[PDB]
Amino acid sequence: ASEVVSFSFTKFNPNPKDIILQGDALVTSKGKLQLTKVKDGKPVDHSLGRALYAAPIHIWDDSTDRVASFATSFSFVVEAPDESKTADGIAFFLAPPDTQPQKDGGFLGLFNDSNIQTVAVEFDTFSNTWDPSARHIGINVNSIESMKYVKWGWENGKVANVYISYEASTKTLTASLTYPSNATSYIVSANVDLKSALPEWVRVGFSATSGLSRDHVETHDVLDWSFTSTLQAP
Amino acid sequence: ASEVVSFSFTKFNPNPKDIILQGDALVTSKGKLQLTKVKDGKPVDHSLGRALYAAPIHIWDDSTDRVASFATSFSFVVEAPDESKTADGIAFFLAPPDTQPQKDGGFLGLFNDSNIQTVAVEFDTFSNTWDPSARHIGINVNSIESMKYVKWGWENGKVANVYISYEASTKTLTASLTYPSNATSYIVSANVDLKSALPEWVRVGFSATSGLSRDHVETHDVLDWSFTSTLQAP
Amino acid sequence: SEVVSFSFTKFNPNPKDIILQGDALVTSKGKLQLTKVKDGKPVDHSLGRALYAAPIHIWDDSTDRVASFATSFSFVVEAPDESKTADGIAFFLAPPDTQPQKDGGFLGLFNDNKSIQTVAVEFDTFSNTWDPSARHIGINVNSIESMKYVKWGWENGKVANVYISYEASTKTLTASLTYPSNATSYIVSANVDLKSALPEWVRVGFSATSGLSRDHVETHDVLDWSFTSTLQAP
Amino acid sequence: SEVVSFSFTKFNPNPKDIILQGDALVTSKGKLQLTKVKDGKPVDHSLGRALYAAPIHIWDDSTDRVASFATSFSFVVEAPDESKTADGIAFFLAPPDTQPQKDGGFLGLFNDNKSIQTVAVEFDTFSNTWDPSARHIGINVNSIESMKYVKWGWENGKVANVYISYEASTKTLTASLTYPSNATSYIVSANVDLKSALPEWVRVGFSATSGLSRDHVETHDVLDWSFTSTLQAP
Ligand SMILES: [Ca+2]
Ligand SMILES: [Ca+2]
Ligand SMILES: [Ca+2]
Ligand SMILES: [Ca+2]
Ligand SMILES: [Mn+2]
Ligand SMILES: [Mn+2]
Ligand SMILES: [Mn+2]
Ligand SMILES: [Mn+2]
Repeated sequence: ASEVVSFSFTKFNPNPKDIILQGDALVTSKGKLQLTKVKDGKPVDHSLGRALYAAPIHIWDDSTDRVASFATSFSFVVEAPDESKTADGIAFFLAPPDTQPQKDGGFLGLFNDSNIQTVAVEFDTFSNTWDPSARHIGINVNSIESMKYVKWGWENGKVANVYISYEASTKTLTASLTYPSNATSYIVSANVDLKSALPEWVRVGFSATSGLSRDHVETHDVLDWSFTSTLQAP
Repeated sequence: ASEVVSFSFTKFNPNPKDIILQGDALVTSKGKLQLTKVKDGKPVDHSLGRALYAAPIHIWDDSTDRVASFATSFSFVVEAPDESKTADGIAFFLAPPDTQPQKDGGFLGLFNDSNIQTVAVEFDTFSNTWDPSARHIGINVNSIESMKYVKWGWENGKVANVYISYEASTKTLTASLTYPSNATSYIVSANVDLKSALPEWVRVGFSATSGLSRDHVETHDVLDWSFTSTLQAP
Repeated sequence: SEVVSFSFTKFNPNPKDIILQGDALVTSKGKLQLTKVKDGKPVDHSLGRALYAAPIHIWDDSTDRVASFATSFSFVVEAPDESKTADGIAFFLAPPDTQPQKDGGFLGLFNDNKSIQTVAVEFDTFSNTWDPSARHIGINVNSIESMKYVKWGWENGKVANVYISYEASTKTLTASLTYPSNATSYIVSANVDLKSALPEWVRVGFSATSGLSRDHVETHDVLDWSFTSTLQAP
Repeated sequence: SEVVSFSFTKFNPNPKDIILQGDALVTSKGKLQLTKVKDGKPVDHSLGRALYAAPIHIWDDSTDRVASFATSFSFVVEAPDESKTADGIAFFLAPPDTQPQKDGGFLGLFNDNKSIQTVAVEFDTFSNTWDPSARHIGINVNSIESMKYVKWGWENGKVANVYISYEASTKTLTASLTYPSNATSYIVSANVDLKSALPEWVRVGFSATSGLSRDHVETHDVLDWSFTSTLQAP
């Protein structure tokens, strides 16, 4: 049996009824998903915002031994008043349908220091204790510490085009980022067992936090988004 | 700007988290959407069940003057112990996202005698006072009385393949039904202004009722379903 | 699994992915003008066909796969005299090296002792000896005589929206025509075994002819076209 | 708007929608074997290419449209001697009447004084005079010398998953390669103006060559392939 879901937005409607907005997240009158707070054109500290697609996604099925393959593309911008003081980052993620925002700052709204099923591809702009020294793209499986990462030449206020795919038959999760402005790209892949990492139905979407001090502030804006998932026989 | 949503199920999972089940509706362990009650292999009277896709669908936008085109296919079966005593019918419909079940029997769970924004394509098995004498396929715009209908040679317990499309630029809503078992088909079309009939965001899905007397009973089972909607510039 | 899909909202003049035959041409406004027009008028004795450049794999013996496909297109037949129409337009599948066959009533598809492999849906505007009395939408399997038909109320000069689908698992071919100006619709279906009518690979497209008398002339214009075929395990 | 999409999970032997050139063939197991193997061994001096039968409309001057496209495929290069590999495999776009050009290091794509229109992503296994020192994934615009490249750690006999996309609005061509056995990935991007490198219509596909010495031999097998292109108003 086959179950396929697809969606695509070239720009978000300012009152998006098929997106669950959490924390500080909102859609601007020009159709930008602004995950973290912006006040008089400036990003604010201690901000956390997430946004999930309304329909839960069937990513595996015990009854029938199927596991989903999926892919997603999106464009985002992280713009910082000071390039030397960037925090904390933006992620694409999958979590249980009732998922709520979790700790702020370096925990990216995804994880906490207290409990969590979430798989995430993170675009981390600040080196915490569990991080490598550089900014990086990471693949995260039920932990804020990445299972694998690649160093990331972040370009302030430039559009980044991301493509993420999961191939169920090989358990391979791949994440790429490209800046058309200078045609530079980064990629990372990992072997991930979605089936032991997540429940059978998840919601998908984005999460981002700005830094916990006034001077570590940046935007996390998502400009568009496509997603497709197929759950079918092995 | 463009917003596109697609989904497709070749069979429903018995605990479908992306389907809102209402009234008596359930999914059988073999993956049939059984809208109305079945007890020891027999359909029960006074049953009403509906099922909606979890994500609201953006069908028009005042801000930008877009109106969606959409299409849907599904297969259904209506099986009656007595061919001379069939009631009441099954429909595909669009309604506001918070839509709840409405009156039973000939009102098909869609409309009532008390208030309703709903557009529906109905497969009516019993001739009420607002109906033509024969069983029929109808196009319904905010009323249980159809705006147009075609006579319908219902085939007891046979699979019916339906295709419904809405072409926004011509405001044309078309509904077809085909029985592969005897290669017989029916079609009806109508001019419909989705924009004045419905709010900007709707949910879509199915509704069905069995008759209000013990002897007017039939099943309303949906076997599979695909849906696609595109909201883009004129 | 092999899937092919293509979609044109209008045609490019000199389209390299369409094989044009006989008189067919694409106009500067992007219409596929299958039969000749000069000054402003359709001309007699014209025949034109257009096929998509890629062959389509419609069945595969080595794996017992049989394709399901769907096509949609919109066409116009304009006649200077309503009572003197000929001969019609058809969508068809034939072997990839298919060449134009008889003009006039044979629609460029067939011939009275050749054995021709071609499956077509015809929109016949002139009642030949082998035709029913009125204008008709017919399903034809390797013959100009239709295996099933439905009476067609042709609308002069008006856009017709056509949808054709073939469900492999039931061998059901369905053809529908809707005039959006009028919200008037017609449908016909037949059990057709593609496997025995046609080779494994076919070329799909259109064919039309104008009458063989100077007075029985009409245009046969295609305005858009989308096609999808899937060859998968049953 | 013109969209074309095709997808093969394996190849049919004698595929009528693929133009095979030089030594290319499809095996009974459904592999696209671009270079010759006899007994069990890859043979020297082999060249094979395969193109999809339909030309693809990649730009249109008359409307200032430029296509965005994406392709994914998985390939294997197996060598009996790890230290003696040549020459490589490439995905490419060229004019529709494209014919095989030089063997060996020219990959069947190029030639040292012809002016050849061909855009390619190459997976080069042998360092010629114009190449960097190591095995490399290169972007090539009408020359065998790559405009940009990234070092490629080839894995002998292992399945590589490739994704290539071209974003028209930024003229960004990106190419990624992932080994799912290893979860190891590589990416390279370049600004490429398709409009000036290539004609309006192209044929897409693959080309590969084995070394010109008897000792520098390897296979070049393609296992699947999906392609989508959209030509739309900017
Ligand atoms: Ca961090
Ligand atoms: Ca009724
Ligand atoms: Ca005729
Ligand atoms: Ca080389
Ligand atoms: Mn990190
Ligand atoms: Mn009714
Ligand atoms: Mn006829
Ligand atoms: Mn090279």
